[PDB]
Amino acid sequence: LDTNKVYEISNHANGLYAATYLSLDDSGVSLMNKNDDDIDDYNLKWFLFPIDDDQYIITSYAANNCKVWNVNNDKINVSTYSSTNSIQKWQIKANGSSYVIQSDNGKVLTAGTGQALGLIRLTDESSNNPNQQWNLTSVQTIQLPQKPIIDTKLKDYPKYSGNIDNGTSPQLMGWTLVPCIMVNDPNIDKNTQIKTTPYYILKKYQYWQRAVGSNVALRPHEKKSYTYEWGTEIDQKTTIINTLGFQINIDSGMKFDIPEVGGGTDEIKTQLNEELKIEYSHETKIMEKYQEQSEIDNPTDQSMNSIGFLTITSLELYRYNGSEIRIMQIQTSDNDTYNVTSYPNHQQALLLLTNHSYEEVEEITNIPKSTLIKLKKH
Repeated sequence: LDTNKVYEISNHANGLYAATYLSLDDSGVSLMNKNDDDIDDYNLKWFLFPIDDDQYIITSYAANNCKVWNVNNDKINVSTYSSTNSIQKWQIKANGSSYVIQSDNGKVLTAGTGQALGLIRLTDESSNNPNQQWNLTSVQTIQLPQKPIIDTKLKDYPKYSGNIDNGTSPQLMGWTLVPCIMVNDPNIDKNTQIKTTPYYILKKYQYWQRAVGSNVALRPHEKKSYTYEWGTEIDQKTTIINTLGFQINIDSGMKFDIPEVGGGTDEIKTQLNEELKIEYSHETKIMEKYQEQSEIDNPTDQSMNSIGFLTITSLELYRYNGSEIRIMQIQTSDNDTYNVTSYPNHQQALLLLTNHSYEEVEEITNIPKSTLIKLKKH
């Protein structure tokens, strides 16, 4: 189904609409006649958000604090979204001209009859029960932010000219839309949130940046030990975990948490993996700030300078109101991407030697032939 619409949901058999009481935040869901004398005290508007595996979350649209349909003992009420609560997940299955609405528990939405006319419950699906068929009527469509051009290849890390850049420019490597119900945005109310920014934009940028501590000066014929920093200096608790319900582990892979406030994004993890190209973590340790011991060897008779780069990943989340408003960012660096480069560039010299002569390389790199030979020696 389209998930950028506000829908009314009505029963095929009895023509009544699914509704909550506006003034009770934890309201049960009932069936009301759209011309009832008190219809203005109910909400009939529902917003569908898509989650993994062709399922949906059904959200009270700017009513009941944007709580979502929630099944308890075969009855439906609206409760705070929880990305770890299976009883809030739905399947909506086309069945001729209507739809069957099925809970994660396998039962289906059913209108009561007779003394129970007006009631809605979950029960077992029957062969053909008009009371288990539902119509979705679109009453509003919200135009969504358009996905921009995404890069697929990270530019090379900088090389010495002997000057060198401190990094490269951020490239957008992934972009995806996140249901507002899965976003804890403490600076806006939930009802205003769903009306103005029902989908947030989550971007992933990558680029290279100099590793702090990695600029090393070497004299002739010496090895020098050093340490560079990597990881993140950002507090994950107050940024990504409390906002989206996930953390970045030492692996640079993502790990899903139950946030202090908010429902989280556990139910869209496949979408995140695929659209942001972020691996699931294989570690248990959250990324912090680290120092990797390393060594530079200069086996030549000339001095040398070295510096290292890391691939930075920046995850940034934006409200979208006709423009993007950033509400969260975190940058991390991945020690498995560490690369060093030198001046004079011994690595470029050895590579050049695979299809150039010594005299040619000597000319290109300014490195003497005897050194070129020493270099090749190890």
